Amino acid sequence: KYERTYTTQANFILHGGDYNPDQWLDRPDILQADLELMKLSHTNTFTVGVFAWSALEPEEGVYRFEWLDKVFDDIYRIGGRVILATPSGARPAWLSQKYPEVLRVNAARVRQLHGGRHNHCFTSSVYREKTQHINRLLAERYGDHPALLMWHVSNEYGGECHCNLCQEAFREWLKKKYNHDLDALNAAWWTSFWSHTYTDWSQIESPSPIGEHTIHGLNLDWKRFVTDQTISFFENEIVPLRELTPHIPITTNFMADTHDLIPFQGLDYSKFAKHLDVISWDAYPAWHNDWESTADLAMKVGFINDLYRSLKQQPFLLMACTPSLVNWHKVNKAKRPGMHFLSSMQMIAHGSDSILYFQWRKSRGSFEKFHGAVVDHDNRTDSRVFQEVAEVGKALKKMSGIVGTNRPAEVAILYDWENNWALNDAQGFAAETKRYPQTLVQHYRPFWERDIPVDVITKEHDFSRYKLLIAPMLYLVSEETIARLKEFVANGGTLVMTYISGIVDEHDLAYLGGWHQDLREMFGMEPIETDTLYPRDRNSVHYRGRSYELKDYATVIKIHAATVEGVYEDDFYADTPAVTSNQYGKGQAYYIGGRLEDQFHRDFYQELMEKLDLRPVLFVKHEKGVSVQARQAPECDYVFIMNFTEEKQAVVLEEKVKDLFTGEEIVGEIMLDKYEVRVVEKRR
Amino acid sequence: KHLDVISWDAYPAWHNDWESTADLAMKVGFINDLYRSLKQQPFLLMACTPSLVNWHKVNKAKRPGMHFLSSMQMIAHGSDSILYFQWRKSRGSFEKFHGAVVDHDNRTDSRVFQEVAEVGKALKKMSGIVGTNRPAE
Amino acid sequence: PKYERTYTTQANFILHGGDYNPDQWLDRPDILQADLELMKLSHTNTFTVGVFAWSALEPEEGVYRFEWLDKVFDDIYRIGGRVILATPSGARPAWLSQKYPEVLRVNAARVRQLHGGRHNHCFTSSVYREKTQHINRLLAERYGDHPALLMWHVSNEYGGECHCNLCQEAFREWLKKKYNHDLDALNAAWWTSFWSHTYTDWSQIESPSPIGEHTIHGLNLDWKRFVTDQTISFFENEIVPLRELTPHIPITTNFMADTHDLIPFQGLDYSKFAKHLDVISWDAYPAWHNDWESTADLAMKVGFINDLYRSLKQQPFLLMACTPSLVNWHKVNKAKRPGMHFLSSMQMIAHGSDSILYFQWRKSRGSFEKFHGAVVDHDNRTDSRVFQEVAEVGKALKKMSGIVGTNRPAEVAILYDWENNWALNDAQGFAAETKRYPQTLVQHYRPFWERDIPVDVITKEHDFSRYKLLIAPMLYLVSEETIARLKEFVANGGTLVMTYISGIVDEHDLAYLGGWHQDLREMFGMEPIETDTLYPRDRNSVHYRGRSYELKDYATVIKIHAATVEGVYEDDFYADTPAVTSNQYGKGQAYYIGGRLEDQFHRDFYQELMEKLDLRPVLFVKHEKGVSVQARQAPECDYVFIMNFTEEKQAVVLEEKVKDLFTGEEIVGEIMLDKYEVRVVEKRR
Ligand SMILES: [Zn+2]
Ligand SMILES: [Zn+2]
Repeated sequence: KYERTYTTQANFILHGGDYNPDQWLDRPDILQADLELMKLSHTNTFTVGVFAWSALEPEEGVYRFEWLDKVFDDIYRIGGRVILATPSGARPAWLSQKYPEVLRVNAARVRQLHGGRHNHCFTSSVYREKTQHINRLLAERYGDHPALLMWHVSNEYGGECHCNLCQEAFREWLKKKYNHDLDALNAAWWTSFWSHTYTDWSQIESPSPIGEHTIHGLNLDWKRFVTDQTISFFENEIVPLRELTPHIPITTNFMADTHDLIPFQGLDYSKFAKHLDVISWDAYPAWHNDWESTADLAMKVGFINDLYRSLKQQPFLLMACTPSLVNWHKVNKAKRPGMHFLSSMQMIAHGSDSILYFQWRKSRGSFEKFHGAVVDHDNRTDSRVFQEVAEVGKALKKMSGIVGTNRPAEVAILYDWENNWALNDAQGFAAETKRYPQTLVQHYRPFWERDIPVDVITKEHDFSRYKLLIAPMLYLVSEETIARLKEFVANGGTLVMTYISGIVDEHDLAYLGGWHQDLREMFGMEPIETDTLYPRDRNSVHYRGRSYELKDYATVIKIHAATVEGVYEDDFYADTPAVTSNQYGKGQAYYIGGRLEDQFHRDFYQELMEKLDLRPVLFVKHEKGVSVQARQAPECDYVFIMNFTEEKQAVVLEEKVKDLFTGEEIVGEIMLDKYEVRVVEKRR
Repeated sequence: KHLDVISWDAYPAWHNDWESTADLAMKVGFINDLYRSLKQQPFLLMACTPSLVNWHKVNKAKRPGMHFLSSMQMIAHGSDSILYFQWRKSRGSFEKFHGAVVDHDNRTDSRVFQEVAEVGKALKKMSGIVGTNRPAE
Repeated sequence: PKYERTYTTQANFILHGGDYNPDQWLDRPDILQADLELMKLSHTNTFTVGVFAWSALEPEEGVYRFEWLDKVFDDIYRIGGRVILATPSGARPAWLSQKYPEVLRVNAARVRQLHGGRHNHCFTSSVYREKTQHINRLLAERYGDHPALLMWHVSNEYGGECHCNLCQEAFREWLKKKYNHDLDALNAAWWTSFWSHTYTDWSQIESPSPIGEHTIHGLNLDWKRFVTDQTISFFENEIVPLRELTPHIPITTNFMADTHDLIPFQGLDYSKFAKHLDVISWDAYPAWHNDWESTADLAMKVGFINDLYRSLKQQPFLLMACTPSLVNWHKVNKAKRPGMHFLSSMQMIAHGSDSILYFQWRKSRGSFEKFHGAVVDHDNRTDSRVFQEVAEVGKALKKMSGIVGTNRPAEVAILYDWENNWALNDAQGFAAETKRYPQTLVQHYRPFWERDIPVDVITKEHDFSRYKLLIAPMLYLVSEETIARLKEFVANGGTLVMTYISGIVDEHDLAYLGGWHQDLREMFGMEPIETDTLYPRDRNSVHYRGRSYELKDYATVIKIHAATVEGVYEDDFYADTPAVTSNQYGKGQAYYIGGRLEDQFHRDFYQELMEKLDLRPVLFVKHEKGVSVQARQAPECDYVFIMNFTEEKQAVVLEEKVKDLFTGEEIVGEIMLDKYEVRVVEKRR
């Protein structure tokens, strides 16, 4: 057990990031300086060619690979490695001008002009041909270069196209999904409503603000198609990569939504993950903002990490972050001294085998010229950003034992992108209080405050290995998923569900005749009414001797065999069941009918931590704001003690451990400065 | 002037947090007094929800007793009908969560159904009100 | 040449009147006859005619109706009035749009507009440039030698842009000229290597768009430059027959302030347009009596804009439009209180205007601006408090002919740059809502306005040498040439003040590399190494002159060389590090302010400079805050305006004995000012 599983051939933590010398070809002095600064900053891995298509192919069929040949050799000579990217992220101007079909058509059916990035038509045969060919040339030339470590396919896949080519592709997709049965499609989408019944496949179109946007089934299936065809585009990209370089691992960088650090909503990453070799993503938390504590934000980062790592049974790769500040936030505030080191260590602690940045060197002009990078316009090593990057680099060098290490969890939180889509599109409840990913984080809080390892999983992930499965607001759920949940509980698993779960099937079709028999058996109860509240509306639930504030949502509950653990205290359903528990088979099922304050989640899950013996990898006594995360090797535990507060923090090491950096045995109480991290080692 | 009878659909945001129930009730009365006065006759409530709607910012359902209250108010201001959208909740698409007499669970046990029954039971005793007007000074 | 008068027109009096639209009342002889009578009673003598009269002049193509305008000319002339004749390109007739669709605009999203509104023509269209020049020539032929003609009013409030195919190719030609047909130089200037945007043919380049390219700053900046240049080109085409047939009739076009907080108009580089005009004119509509600022604060903002537009040509300017009561297009259209109109009118004169002109003379009966303020309301009454206060202004103006042509030299200058405003606003960085570049300049303007010290708000085309003190806040974009000029300015004895987020970028929005420009580093004896952008709730403070001042929005980590540390931060990770510095360079001095501090810092900091450089008002008058004292200077005397921009009575002390301009009595000592009361005062030299 605890066997190491490696994502790449590297036996060291990758350090570096996006490199962009194709912007500096007129400046050989800068290019030479780059190599020296890479040594000084202790960076070793660099992602090259993300937006270099116009530099590789300035005219159609005219190729310039020489500058890239030199970059490969130079990086390798200083002991570095290259993550080679496919350039599909931004088409050259000559391509858009000559082949207009690569330009997107938005939902309002407006054809776009050339500009920006990440905005190609995902159906266009021309762009599929062009991207695959340039990928083939790259694979042919650099495929066996010793510096090549990894493929970085495209850049931040996202967006939709509604052109005629995509409409036809969408129609063929629908024909396959519904086995050419128009009756089945009409039944699934309930198109009898508002006389929307389709009588020919040619009538079906993608959703539009100037067309049809009132059919949930259509909206949901469209999002599914967008994901499938994006993946299709990706598969077309990697055809020569698989042929010519089967041994080189393939990834594409995932995102978080531009807001609240919730999972990217544009693409079903759970489906995407199965086509990748390793998971990678770009993190840009708004550190030092004035609407939440540093700890709250860190908790959100930990949540996303626990989601993206759990997509595979292996470490992930932080493909991008900023060493200081970004350019596109409302308030572009830079990391305070110590914060970069702290955030980097957190990334490692949650399972990253890399600390990669955007950028290496700041672009001199254009949109992201003020985005953070290792090297500022001043070209100085004197910068506090450069110095802390170097500090991270030196730390990472001493942490090669952590590479490949996993970190098993007994607690799982179930997240579903299709559920997120359906719930967001649903007409009902309250639009601004749905907050499905945020609600999951609320159930993630007590475990993060208790340093208990959590996996945030999706439905194709195995449930059997976990003692505790939490599935808040599973509004959309299939009979197959339900059956697997029933099996999970019956075999001894503990399941927690909440208000607005199992309302709808995979077609956003409402379950009829009360709630599904399985869920009713498992939970020993059933919901009969969802009460949506106004911002000033309040209620409370009395549970284990305490009344907890309720907001936004409440559920009227019909009890069968379940035990009533909590009751409402106000409104017309006062003194009726609010929290339930039910023994089912060898396991147990809990239902939380209302959205309650943080303290409820702390106390409720405290009971389960005790009942199920849920413990941290290494117990460290500390106040709130201090996070303790560990990765587990066969011979030892690597534990990160991270102070996400602006205060000194007294923590207590109950067991003797060794500082990974100094080798010093430490035990008992120690003081942590602001943003200070202690990385300790504990032999089994 | 081109219609035989006036009819309208009423969807007041009952139990909101920016005004009293009385204020909202007053506004409902104003609209009723307007649409009734378009002709010299009773009007018809063509649609209202026995519980909630689907398209409000906050879709809060009527509290116990409010539906009976609102229905009686409609009659009082000159409506010779209590008609709902919808009879039975559609299983899918845009208004699958719009209020109806029958929920997705098909139960007469529902408080929505029982109160609709209370209203209809009261309406059967009020046929004398049918056709009556209400002159104003 | 000392304090020599500079006349903008052949008028030896202050112009009073405004936009007159008799073409809306041609079916009303009674109204037109009543106009002249009320004009006399209101003491108005100058009227802008024909601004939107194209359809009245040419109802159908080739069918002209000049008779009504002939009579208006002779009628205004009869009562001793003058005519500011306007070219009608501001609103094309419906037949013109229908017959020549190429004059219609195409917006940024590439949508062709339909006919409607105003000011929305294609500024490239050869047809529209031709038609507009034709009708201008006809006007110049028929009215050029009429004695009532005073000045040309070309078009109306130039603004907006077009993205049609004609404009696209015009933009490409403009780019070829600017970059010497060197596609390499263009790509290098815009840094198009980023996101693989490198252009390989000129045909690939197009104007920015929300559905196209909007992420290339160099393109966005050069596009705005092109919009200005081609607007100017359109203007130059309009005035060809004007220069030819009427070479001695001065030409102007009315400038604007932008919709909110009275900042300079951002649609056009007025610093470039000004050079193509004989005299500067602009339209002022301050939201008087609003509930988010004091009357004094708003008046200060008005003073700033006035000082800016006046300094563009160093001669009196002309208030082309203001409302005698209220406007129609504000969120809250509140009318001026009694006294306020007289007060604001006097403030215009005090800051260099040789005219008080209104929009409009008589209210429109219908359409968009029927509830806009005017001298004559819909009731056609003279009992109106609006009409009577207009008459009060006119009565006062007739006694102020000596002020006509007079200037007001300043020792203090604040540097403003439109292209800097553009590039800074488009930049991805800092905080979008707290950039506030022109508002920041006003904050540095405040201590001098409170001390009645004359200030010129200049642009980089303006000479620097004549000033003792030049303030250049947030000069984010600056060229090598400008830096050199600032260097020489300080070296020769000038005192320069700059702030956070200056000299980051050159005229291509290209970041300077290798730390800060050596010239700036030598001048200031220091260098900025990091800009700290803050959230709304973030706070810091700077210790300076034995006192702490609050800091918001922005701070700057500073590396000291030769400079003297005069202020240090007190919080965060750069606590007890330099925040305010001073440095001697050549005969002069350079100050750097690394943080955005409260108003009281600016008061104290600039008080030091007022003492050190001996900066005094023209005539010192003792008063509390809210009283503004501004002066214009003649060879023989100073005309001093004492204005109460508060809603309470105000005690004021005149030191030197002085002559009241209206009632020629001499006054001295304490004087009591009522609410909104203005005292116009004369001090012989
Ligand atoms: Zn497409
Ligand atoms: Zn055009």
